[PDB]
Amino acid sequence: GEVAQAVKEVAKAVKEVAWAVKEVAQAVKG
Amino acid sequence: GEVAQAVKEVAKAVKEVAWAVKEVAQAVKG
Amino acid sequence: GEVAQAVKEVAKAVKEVAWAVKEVAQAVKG
Amino acid sequence: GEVAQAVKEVAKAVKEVAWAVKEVAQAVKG
Amino acid sequence: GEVAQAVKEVAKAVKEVAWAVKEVAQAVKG
Amino acid sequence: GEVAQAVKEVAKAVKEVAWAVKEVAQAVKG
Repeated sequence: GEVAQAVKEVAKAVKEVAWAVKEVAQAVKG
Repeated sequence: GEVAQAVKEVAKAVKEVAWAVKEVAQAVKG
Repeated sequence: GEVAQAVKEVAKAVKEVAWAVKEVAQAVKG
Repeated sequence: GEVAQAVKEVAKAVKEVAWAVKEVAQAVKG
Repeated sequence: GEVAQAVKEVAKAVKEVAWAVKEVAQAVKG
Repeated sequence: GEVAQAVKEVAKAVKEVAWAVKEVAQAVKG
């Protein structure tokens, strides 16, 4: 359980990277 | 099982990063 | 415990990637 | 075994990110 | 212990990605 | 052991991402 919860924290952080990359794409378009 | 399922959630989030990066490439080309 | 703590260190490093990507977006906009 | 196989799926997804970043580099150069 | 040490190697590699992204930001600004 | 070896494969792939990001920085400079 404790290991699985820490791994889920990694998944959440990776999703934050994906959103930041989408921000870059929008800045390039603009 | 519980840990393996959480690791698979990380793999899915990483694929979302890959798609966001492809969106940057398309914005550069456009 | 020790494995979970190492995984949390990965999560923190991933958040640092997200902030660096945000800096790229601001540089492109500027 | 099952945890190791899930971790290998993460490794493959990370390689797909690397290729997408290479596409950005080619788009910038072009 | 062996698994925790390998996870710490991932954290170090992620920090190397963060620095490479900062180099992109500097190149854009320059 | 088997889990640790799979985690080391992830670290190697993350380093490949860092190198690809450096390629982007060089393309921007050029």
